[PDB]
Amino acid sequence: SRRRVVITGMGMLSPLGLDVPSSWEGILAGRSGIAPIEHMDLSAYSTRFGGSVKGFNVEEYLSAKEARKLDLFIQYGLAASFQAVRDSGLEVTDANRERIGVSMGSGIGGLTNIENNCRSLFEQGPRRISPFFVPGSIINMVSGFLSIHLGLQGPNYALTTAQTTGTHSIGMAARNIAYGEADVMVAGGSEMAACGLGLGGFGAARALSTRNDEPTRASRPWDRDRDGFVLSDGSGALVLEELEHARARGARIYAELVGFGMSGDAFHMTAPPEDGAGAARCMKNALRDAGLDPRQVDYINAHGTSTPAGDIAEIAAVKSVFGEHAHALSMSSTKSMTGHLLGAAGAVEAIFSVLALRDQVAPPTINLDNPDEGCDLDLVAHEAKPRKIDVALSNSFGFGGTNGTLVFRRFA
Amino acid sequence: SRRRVVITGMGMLSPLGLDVPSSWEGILAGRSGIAPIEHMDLSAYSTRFGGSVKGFNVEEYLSAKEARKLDLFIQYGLAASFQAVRDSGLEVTDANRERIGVSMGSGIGGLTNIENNCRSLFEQGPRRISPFFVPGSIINMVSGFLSIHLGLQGPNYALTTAQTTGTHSIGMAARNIAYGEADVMVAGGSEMAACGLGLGGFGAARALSTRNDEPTRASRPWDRDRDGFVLSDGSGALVLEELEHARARGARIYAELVGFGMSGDAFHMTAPPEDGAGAARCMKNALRDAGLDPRQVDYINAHGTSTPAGDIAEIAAVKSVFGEHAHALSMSSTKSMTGHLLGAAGAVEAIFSVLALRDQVAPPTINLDNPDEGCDLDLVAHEAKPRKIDVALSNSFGFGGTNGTLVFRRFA
Ligand SMILES: CC(=O)Nc1cccc(NC(N)=O)c1
Repeated sequence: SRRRVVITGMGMLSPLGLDVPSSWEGILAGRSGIAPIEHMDLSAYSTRFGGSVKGFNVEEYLSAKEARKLDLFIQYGLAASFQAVRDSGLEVTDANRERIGVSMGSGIGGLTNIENNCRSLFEQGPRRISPFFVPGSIINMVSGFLSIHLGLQGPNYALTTAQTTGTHSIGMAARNIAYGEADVMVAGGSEMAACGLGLGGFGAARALSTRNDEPTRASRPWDRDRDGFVLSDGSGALVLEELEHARARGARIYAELVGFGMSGDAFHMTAPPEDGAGAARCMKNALRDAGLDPRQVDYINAHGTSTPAGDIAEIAAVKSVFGEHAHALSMSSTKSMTGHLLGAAGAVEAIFSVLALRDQVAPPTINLDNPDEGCDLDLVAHEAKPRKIDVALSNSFGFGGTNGTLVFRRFA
Repeated sequence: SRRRVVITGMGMLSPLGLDVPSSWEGILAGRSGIAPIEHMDLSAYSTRFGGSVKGFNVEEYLSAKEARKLDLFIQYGLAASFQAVRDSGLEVTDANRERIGVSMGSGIGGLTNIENNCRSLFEQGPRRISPFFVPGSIINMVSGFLSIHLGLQGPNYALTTAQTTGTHSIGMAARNIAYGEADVMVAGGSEMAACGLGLGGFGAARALSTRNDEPTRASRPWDRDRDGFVLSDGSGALVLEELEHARARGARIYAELVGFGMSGDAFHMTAPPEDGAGAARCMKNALRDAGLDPRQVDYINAHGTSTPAGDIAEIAAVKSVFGEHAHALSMSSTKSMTGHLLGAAGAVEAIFSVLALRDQVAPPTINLDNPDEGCDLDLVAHEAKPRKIDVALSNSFGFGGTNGTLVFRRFA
């Protein structure tokens, strides 16, 4: 029967730092990780900025010989995974290696690599395609390479559910442990879609902020002057662990994962429904899964992408799920500071949600100068808000009408 | 305790046919779907052949306008999914739509779309990238588009575990139903990687058969003259259904899904370990999950890719799991006929495992003219073998050492 699941380790690369504590300090100080992109010429592009990981050194983790074969999304995935496993204190042994798996996902995976090899194919010929093209680019190889490096023989898989990937990865990993398929899972996501096809593709859909002259003010969830999301890069990994297993080894427990919801919108390939009906179904699934009264929810880490339709749909969904309690909880979008890490969004945001529980503080929504029509909740505008938080919720929504909710609470 | 899961609907595109009965007819006849690839310049490539879907008419499923927005891999997934649902006779209503979900996956995703958009990007710049590039290319859009078309509001996600995708998708969909998270799931996978990037990428790793002179003899699992896998395209979808729900509406039940196994090799990025230790753990996990003794297994649909290391690893693994029963079971590779559909391999091979149960026949391993050293099992060489089949296994072993096993049993 269903076992309980706690968080014993976390790891991160974000536009705000090369680990969790450095990223969290930026979150709490309301710092932007958004800047003009330096790693390519974007003068032909309508969007020329985003949340880059600054000063990442893959040789802190892996030999340059192996790193050369791997897309940045995999490098980012392994970095955050190695941080999480070390943060857990867990020792992999012959006695437990079959009971430790990994579920690290990505929305797009190795787009930079596929682009670079596409360039080789068209400019030279197929003889110049890397022998490492396939294993160095496909989405399941964060899970693959992590298992090879650490000797993890448990369930080994990857989700790809677009901007919901991190939330789904973590939730389904928790189910694996809940149901006895594993005692430990490394789960989250990673993304590096800042290449020509990535910025060009989101640019073609007119989905991205074009505020090139003030990139730090571009991401403004629920602000009336918002004009699309800011594309960001990085990784979040969490060590999920069966409660008694964690207790038995004296693990430090950050928080308990008590609820997981999924639901499809079945509305539109890319647009959310204005009323937030799919997000509402998903949160209600997650709160019932947690055995909670919705009034127990203190803090929501919103999806909060800074799109016109997305932001308002989320207000509608929260008001519909929480009624008058929608005015008592605190909801913020850390995307105001990090931008939108796509498949890694749910992973870093799950970590920020856990850290809101540890430090009893709601992260700010920076740049919320003029809340839009109907955006009249506590959105923690401008400055972090210290407050009681026993129960934190993290929402993700994606293309395909795919929805995910994680519910975390303090563990005593 | 756990709900029982049955198969009520199947759909397929393969190199053997545009549906299940045409495909299955080819399988039992020992027909190859392998031929030189047409309408594509492979002059500079070391491999010029594979398993194409011949004569696919997407307008049987979608408007020309909707189909223009979607990669072939998505078109193929949608075709299989629509066939499977139609095959199941299921009626979606307001009363059940929240209990019907989708998990359709892909190993490699939208290479053909990425290729054509790269052409435009390098030649003319980013302003010629399609607006539908991103949603028309990402792996979760088969689940997304299917959920929107049929109004499915259940769990909506997509796996990507390389050549293990289809097996994992079906297995995890079955878990969703068993543990009460859904009553119906559409699950499987699709693949169209017969582009320059697919043929080039696998060709650069020298993973492909280069037997251009006799394409139909190229895929020869366990034969001493095999020289790598044959790249194939298509889709498999199954309607998975909770038994009481199936019985209540008078569903036709093909077979019961009784066991699902996952494992990681934690060995190498593309090669299995010689003794197939990971595949052996996976199969043991699957049988434990089914509450079955290895002696009860009658038929195994092998991974059987026709790679030197892969084929021998699977023989070691079966001999280890099945001891004195290893020769009594029949094991065949339908990849001898279909080639390797990568992420859709596990989906179409699940369907072939179910039909071996329905028709009491082991499909052949064609081209097994000279079994290699140690390949002395009943590999059903050349011709289909009528026999008793109560319990059928389907194995997938993928890049990153990710393993999947499905156990199907006769239902009456
Ligand atoms: C035709 C022949 O005799 N030899 C040969 C040798 C190397 C490369 C190729 N061409 C290729 N597309 O791989 C052909």
